[PDB]
Amino acid sequence: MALLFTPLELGGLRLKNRLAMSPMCQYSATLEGEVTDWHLLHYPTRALGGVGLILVEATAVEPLGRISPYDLGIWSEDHLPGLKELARRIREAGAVPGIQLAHAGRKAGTARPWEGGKPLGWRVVGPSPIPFDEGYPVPEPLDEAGMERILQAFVEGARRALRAGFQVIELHMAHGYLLSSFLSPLSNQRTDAYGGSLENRMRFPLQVAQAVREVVPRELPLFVRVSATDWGEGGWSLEDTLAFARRLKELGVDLLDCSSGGVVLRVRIPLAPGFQVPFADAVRKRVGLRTGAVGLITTPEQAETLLQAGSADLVLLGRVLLRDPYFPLRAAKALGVAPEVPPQYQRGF
Amino acid sequence: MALLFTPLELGGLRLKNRLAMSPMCQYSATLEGEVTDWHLLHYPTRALGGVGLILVEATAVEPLGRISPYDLGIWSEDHLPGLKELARRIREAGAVPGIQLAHAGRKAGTARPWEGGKPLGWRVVGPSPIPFDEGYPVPEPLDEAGMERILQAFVEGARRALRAGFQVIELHMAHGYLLSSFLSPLSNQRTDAYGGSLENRMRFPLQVAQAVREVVPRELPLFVRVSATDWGEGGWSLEDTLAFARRLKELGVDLLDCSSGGVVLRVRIPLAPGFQVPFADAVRKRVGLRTGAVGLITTPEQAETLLQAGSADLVLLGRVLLRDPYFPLRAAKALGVAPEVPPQYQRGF
Amino acid sequence: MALLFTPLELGGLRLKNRLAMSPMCQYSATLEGEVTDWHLLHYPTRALGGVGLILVEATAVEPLGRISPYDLGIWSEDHLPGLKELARRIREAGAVPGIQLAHAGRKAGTARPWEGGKPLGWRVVGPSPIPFDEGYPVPEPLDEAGMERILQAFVEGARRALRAGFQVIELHMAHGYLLSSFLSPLSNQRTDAYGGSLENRMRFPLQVAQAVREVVPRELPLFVRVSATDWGEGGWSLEDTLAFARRLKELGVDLLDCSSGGVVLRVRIPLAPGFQVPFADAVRKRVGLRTGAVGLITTPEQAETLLQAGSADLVLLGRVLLRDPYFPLRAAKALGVAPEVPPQYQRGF
Amino acid sequence: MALLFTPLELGGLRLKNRLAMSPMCQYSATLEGEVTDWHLLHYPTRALGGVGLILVEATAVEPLGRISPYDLGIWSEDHLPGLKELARRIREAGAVPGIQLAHAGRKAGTARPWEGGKPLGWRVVGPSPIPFDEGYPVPEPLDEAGMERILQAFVEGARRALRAGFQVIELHMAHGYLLSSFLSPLSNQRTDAYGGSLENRMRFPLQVAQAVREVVPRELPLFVRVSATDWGEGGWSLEDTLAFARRLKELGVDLLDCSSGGVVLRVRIPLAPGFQVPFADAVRKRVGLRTGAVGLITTPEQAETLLQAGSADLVLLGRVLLRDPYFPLRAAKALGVAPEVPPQYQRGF
Ligand SMILES: Cc1cc2nc3c(=O)[nH]c(=O)nc-3n(C[C@H](O)[C@H](O)[C@H](O)COP(=O)(O)O)c2cc1C
Ligand SMILES: Cc1cc2nc3c(=O)[nH]c(=O)nc-3n(C[C@H](O)[C@H](O)[C@H](O)COP(=O)(O)O)c2cc1C
Ligand SMILES: Cc1cc2nc3c(=O)[nH]c(=O)nc-3n(C[C@H](O)[C@H](O)[C@H](O)COP(=O)(O)O)c2cc1C
Ligand SMILES: Cc1cc2nc3c(=O)[nH]c(=O)nc-3n(C[C@H](O)[C@H](O)[C@H](O)COP(=O)(O)O)c2cc1C
Repeated sequence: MALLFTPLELGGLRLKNRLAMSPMCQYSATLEGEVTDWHLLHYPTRALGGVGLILVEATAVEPLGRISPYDLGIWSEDHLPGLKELARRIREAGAVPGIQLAHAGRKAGTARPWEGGKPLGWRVVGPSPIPFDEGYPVPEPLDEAGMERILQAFVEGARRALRAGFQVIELHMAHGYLLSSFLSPLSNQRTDAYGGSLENRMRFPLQVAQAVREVVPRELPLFVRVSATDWGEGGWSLEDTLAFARRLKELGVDLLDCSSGGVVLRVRIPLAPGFQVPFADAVRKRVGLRTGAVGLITTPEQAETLLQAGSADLVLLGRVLLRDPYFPLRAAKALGVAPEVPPQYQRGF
Repeated sequence: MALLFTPLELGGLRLKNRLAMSPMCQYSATLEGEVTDWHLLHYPTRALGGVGLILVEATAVEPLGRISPYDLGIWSEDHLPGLKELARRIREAGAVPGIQLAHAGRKAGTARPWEGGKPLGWRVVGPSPIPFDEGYPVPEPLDEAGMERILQAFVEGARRALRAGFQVIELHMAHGYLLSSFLSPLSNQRTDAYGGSLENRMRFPLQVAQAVREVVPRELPLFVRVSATDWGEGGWSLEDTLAFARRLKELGVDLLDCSSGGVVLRVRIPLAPGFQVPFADAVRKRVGLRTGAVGLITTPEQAETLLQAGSADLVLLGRVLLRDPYFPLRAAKALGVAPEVPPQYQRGF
Repeated sequence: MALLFTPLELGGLRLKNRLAMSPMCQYSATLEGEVTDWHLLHYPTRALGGVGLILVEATAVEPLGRISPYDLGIWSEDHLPGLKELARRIREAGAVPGIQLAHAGRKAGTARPWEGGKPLGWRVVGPSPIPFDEGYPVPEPLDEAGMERILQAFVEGARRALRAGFQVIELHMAHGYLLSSFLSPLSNQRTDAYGGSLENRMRFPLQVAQAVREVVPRELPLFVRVSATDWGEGGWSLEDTLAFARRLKELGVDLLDCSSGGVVLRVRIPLAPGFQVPFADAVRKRVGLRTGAVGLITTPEQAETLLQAGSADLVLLGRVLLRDPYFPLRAAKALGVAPEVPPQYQRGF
Repeated sequence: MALLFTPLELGGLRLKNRLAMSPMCQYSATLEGEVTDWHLLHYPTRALGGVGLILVEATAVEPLGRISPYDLGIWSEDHLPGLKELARRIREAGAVPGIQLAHAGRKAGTARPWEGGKPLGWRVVGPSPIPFDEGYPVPEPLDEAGMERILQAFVEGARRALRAGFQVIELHMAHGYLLSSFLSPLSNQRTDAYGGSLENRMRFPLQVAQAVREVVPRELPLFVRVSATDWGEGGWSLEDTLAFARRLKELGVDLLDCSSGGVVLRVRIPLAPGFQVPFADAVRKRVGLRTGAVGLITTPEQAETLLQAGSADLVLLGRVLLRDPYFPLRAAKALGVAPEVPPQYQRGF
């Protein structure tokens, strides 16, 4: 009896446990956005490490939607060989391969975090002409053709992702990037049908979700990651998230990946173990939409407990899998579950 | 920001953190129910260990309500000097002293667990003439005068506890003992006003809660511990617990301590970390009564997460404090919280 | 097969395991040096925690030999009732009671560490008129009658300790206190028979060891604690410790407790797990005298390994038992050894 | 101050820390002994995991010297491309690549451990016609031409290893395989110059060591792994190991890797944390030959402690790196050492 290691039915899939690798940018792609040797070592290692699902890092649906010049990309058919080999190796190592589709919006074009992370001066786009912070380029507000172009890029990115062998698609609608910035009034001050009211701010994000859902068969889960709150005064709140989650549920979205923050910088975030679990909890229990919990989950007993409480269906792990890629194998034993480990390693367990 | 070590306002008290020592029978009293040297070492150790609240083990309100011949008792003024010294030493070591008033019902009169735990053949009482299991005496069904006698014993037990300096009173209405056995239909098959319907099965337990609430001033929390489910087919369920909780809330009970099981033996209990947290979560969120979570909570991150999720207001620890009495001190440091340790020990932290 | 939990024959005793509580000043005695309620809780807690031996903190053989005005003392028959109760409670909780006899020398008369730790200006004594550091009183150099007086105080302290029921006696000859300061040339610049050469600097410490050995029966181990090095240029070194150890062995000392430092302040101490184990290892293997290892031992595997290596016969734990008094109970389980825990606690293991 | 993470000078190299990956057969080579995708994921993962040195698994110097049909081989120039890519990837991931050269001797030709491990009936060779156990083929005793052939195979294997880019060579002279079986009298009952006396039994093993040393430049360390004891009555003992180690030292061997057992089955091995550390300790301190310690080392504090004690120069880790490949990165932090982690992972530390 450990829910953490009990299969999870999502869409038409059965994940072998409730542990997923959270998407984590590695900033190690080529300038063309191609998979490199780094990702082919990085991701299969965690697959052997025991997660039932790996969500590959934010992958830009167009070059202007990248965070860094070394982000993975999926805007071109020439990304398919590298991406396909990535999903193959993840699957061969025992995990279901998924990928997060993303568009950095007004936060596009920054240096690698360990190279300063400074803006590069790209012609970034967003809902309204408001820069992210000091020194960031002023985003060019999108017109209806621009939004349609990016929507089609998300659609083609999903089609490409499926051709590559990925079986879970997450739309990155969080952390102050393009679609997250349309939701929040701190970054969306538009006066047309796509800003102002809650219904208007959700309009373009829900169009993208609907369009992608239509090209992803029901058997393959479609995730949506959101910042359940932007932690800003008068900004996007949990009640807004619940309203947004109800609409995603009606469109056929399979699971809401509940993160927070990122819309603006100078806001206090009450960091603590499980500090975003209440967001996954509220959505799941008040809307009826499956949720993924993420945020300072580092312990087997902690992960099992939030599942026991009904706060989420899926536990996503980020930083603990950077420093302990085999955490799932050893977590099973910690919970009294015989770990399914590679035969080459059975003598180590 | 670690909710686990943020003070908790309960009634007129401020507990210095959200950690409590769960009531744990020691089977080390005298034959007259007196505090001994064992308790005077056992409990202060855990108060120095850093819990904000210590719930002293099940203390019998009448001799026939004891589990073992070596249970703590509170049926006599003769118990007051030892209980007063116990509360003084707990408080001297930094924790708020509390105590669980109990009546073992049809499970009364068994040997110490490490001495066979076999029934002793007492003239035990219960709701219905049904033995707990093979070899147990058949309970004598209580009449209305008998229930009133035990109710008054709970009232006098509470008054005595307060004179002794205890500031939190918990009523043991869980684990198949007297009041638990009235709640569950597996043990209560009465056809009068105190069995059959849910309202009838709650009647005597609620009468006790109200009578005790009347003699416990508002500043001092009144807890009630319940088996949120008995895990038996057609037995006491979470929905029943919610109904029971709404009635306790109206009576002025401060907090529901959510355990499970113990009513009958041959039931499958899905043990796992936090497996009883969903019961505290449901009561808290759907009734609005504060709850205490307990059951295989062993880790600081796990305990912090369930508080961040809103599943409980208080985390109760049992077995982890038997093997690791200073867990709270080291748990603070693990959460980035400067521990408030005895000056004699600062060099160890 | 876990040497850590294999009995240890010392003198006429059998310690039930190779774990001991290292002596740790509590600064909680009365102004007359009496045992208080603090010690009576502090020490039995660790005996229940599973150590086979408890060495009670440095206990001053004369008022002027105290570190603080709140040190334990043993210079009076008036100390016997409290010390006897301390040993009884330690033994009642399963551990052999031992005690460290001490004389603070030129570091005598300082405030409690959490009360500034500043010197109080006592008429302290030492080998040479050299203050420990800025602000400390200049020690009055002892004459032969003065050393004989302190030697007799150590003898009467040992006799008193034995009457109180202590079964292991350790002589504190480390950490810059009186006898340590005679050993080290950084504190001892005498030109008579008790300074200069190594033989001269060992003379008074060895006289004390021999005098105490004479009044401690062979069945009860006599320990000596030493700073195996003072970490100062041209100071007391490991080779000196080996010479000192050979002399202690010939006198009948049972075990050398190998610490370091404390003679002067401005020295670089290479702190790291097990950093003093090489000193216990060298003494044990090159002199053949049993040794106790101490210093940043915090883990069962670490403690078991140094015993498997033959670096020591006894593992002494200090600060880890301040924050985790039940470490030995949980350490047994971690080494595949069924722990022998109080029956009241079996359900926690 | 953590010796575990202080550079180690060996031969002409400087390893960046004192942690090495012990050689661990993966049984995942082709039937031709070629490196496969498994090793190219398995080994670089541990290199990123932080070890300063990786000793690649037992690699057979001739097909008959293999343990399984899926062992790595080095008997052919066609092994060089795969082996060279393996060492390149290890080095690119930050670790020095080394390789263990081996000959299974009378234990050659067994199935994979997770496929029964049963003998296959190969024409195995050994010192004397004594089978390993029931069902094992009777080894054909080597003649002087056969020993010379295997010696030359070790020499050519070393030359090939160096051509491939390996900078540390270990000769596998332990665990009852060919050269280990020449040392022990349980398996060597020869009546010529290569059995009987200690000098005779060491003869062929020392010829191999000398021959390999001559083709490995002094700048590149040459290790020799031995079973310091066979745990058998009248068998190879620690005193024999010391005599053998003195001769290896005079030949120019850089480090003795101290294991145990494997010569025969039915012997009791006192398994415990650090149980082979006393062998590395005795060799290092009584012979003056650098040693590697291995055997149930799982903890940073444990590893640091045996280095502090002078029991070994190098800590080798086996099974802990199968279940926790990034142990070295997290061990550094546990010891107060800023870990050198890949920039992509800095946010996880
Ligand atoms: C290096 C790094 C890269 C990340 N990249 C992404 C990303 O591309 N998309 C995303 O939604 N979240 C990203 N995150 C956030 C994590 O996915 C996760 O939501 C967050 O770090 C909290 O989870 P954790 O505490 O387990 O790490 C990243 C985090 C880190 C540390
Ligand atoms: C030895 C022992 C005695 C206990 N005594 C009581 C008790 O007297 N009253 C009660 O309500 N629960 C009692 N319990 C149950 C615990 O208080 C707690 O609810 C349960 O053990 C689950 O919490 P845990 O996993 O942290 O131990 C006892 C448990 C143990 C192991
Ligand atoms: C509060 C405290 C009091 C101590 N008192 C003594 C003492 O009275 N006599 C002594 O020889 N060592 C004393 N020590 C040193 C310890 O006994 C022990 O040798 C040292 O702390 C290193 O061991 P550890 O790392 O396990 O704590 C004391 C240490 C502390 C932290
Ligand atoms: C799967 C496995 C394969 C091993 N292969 C080898 C080997 O090829 N050569 C060798 O000398 N030791 C081998 N060993 C023994 C280890 O290298 C190591 O000496 C031993 O397991 C004790 O170290 P540990 O407790 O850290 O695992 C192997 C051990 C395991 C579990």
